[PDB]
Amino acid sequence: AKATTSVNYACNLDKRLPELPEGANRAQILESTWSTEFKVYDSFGEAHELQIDFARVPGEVNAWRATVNVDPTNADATATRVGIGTTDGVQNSFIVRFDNNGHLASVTDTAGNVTSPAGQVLVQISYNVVGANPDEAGAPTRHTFDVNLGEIGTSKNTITQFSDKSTTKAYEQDGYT
Repeated sequence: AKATTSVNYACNLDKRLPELPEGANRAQILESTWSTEFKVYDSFGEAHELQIDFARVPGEVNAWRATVNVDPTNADATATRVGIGTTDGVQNSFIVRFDNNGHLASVTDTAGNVTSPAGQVLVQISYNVVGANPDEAGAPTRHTFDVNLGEIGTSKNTITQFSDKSTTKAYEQDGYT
């Protein structure tokens, strides 16, 4: 068995889900949310479910907050963190923004770190491996990998916001049980 180091992931987020005003209530936000899940694998032979909830941002067009949790039924314990170029100083969500043609434009983590204006977009993920010994520095053992969301401004194998069904269009990675 062997650990996920990188996930090639892409989805379409249905542009037809209503845009949200700043004051939107919980149910309006849920109507404009699409959730998905895929597996990642730690270094010790265990598959973990990674859940992403993509919800439109109230008061901003063409912008979705993706909230990520590994082991979503034990999410406090895994303390999932997501960031651009880091997993320090961040929580577990990022805002993905699309241009006016529905193509990926930017990703920003909760510390405000943002993707370069062009190129491939990698989101760093880390989470506590529950039940594991700490590392040799005594720090809790964490599984760190990246998620490649595709190439800014392009559709192929890249997250998009088209007026079509929300769906996964790419998932492949290098870990296994």
